Amino acid sequence: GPLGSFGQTTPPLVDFLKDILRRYPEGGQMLKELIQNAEDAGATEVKFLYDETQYGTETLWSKDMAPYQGPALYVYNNAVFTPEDWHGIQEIARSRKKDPLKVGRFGIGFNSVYHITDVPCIFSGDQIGMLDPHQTLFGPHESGQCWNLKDDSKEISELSDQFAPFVGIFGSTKETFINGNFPGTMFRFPLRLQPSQLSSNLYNKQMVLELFESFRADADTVLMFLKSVQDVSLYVREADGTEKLVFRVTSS
Repeated sequence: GPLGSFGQTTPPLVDFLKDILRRYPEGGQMLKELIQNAEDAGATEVKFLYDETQYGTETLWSKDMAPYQGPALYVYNNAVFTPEDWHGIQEIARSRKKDPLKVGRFGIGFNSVYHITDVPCIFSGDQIGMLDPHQTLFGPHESGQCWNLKDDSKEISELSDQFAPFVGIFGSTKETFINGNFPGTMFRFPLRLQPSQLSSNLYNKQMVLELFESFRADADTVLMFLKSVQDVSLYVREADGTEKLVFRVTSS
């Protein structure tokens, strides 16, 4: 809820994601999964950035969006989502009859991001989507919501605070939204502030840095196993806007 996080029924989708979080219990595995996904997409670089920026809460989709306006782990890669990537990532789980839920078309690995966030966001090409497996934020039957930068330009304009986190990073600017296209893929994972039904993990700077540290430890081994991704970098943006490179690793 956080008031919904105890003494209620768990919806099936949340229960399925809880199963995945048990099977993939480490933070360090989430970073590898996102790198593998970039490899599959044929990206050549991946960047991770912990951003302490707190955004405004005045022009949001709803008042319930306020908890997702604060510090976030972002991920960048230089590939662009296909229509099949978008259809897949929105399929958090499959019910192929009315069976247990199964992994959807985008694979198991993305779901590790629920360790850190309840509302992962994706911005690639002409589209932004937010996923909501708890099904509270958009509709009782909706597990996500997308906006097209062309078709929904006016809505995106009205919701200035909602979309502010998607400009000013990885080369995104106001011109990106005028033009209608971000030539890459950006993920934003707002860090959880209070427990949800999905997890009680509340990450802070220290804990994210400890993740960055464990990646550093295995970085050369990770790159040995990739053929498309040849550069991985980690950054921090501090709350006053100061930006620092933490680590870079390259491969041949």
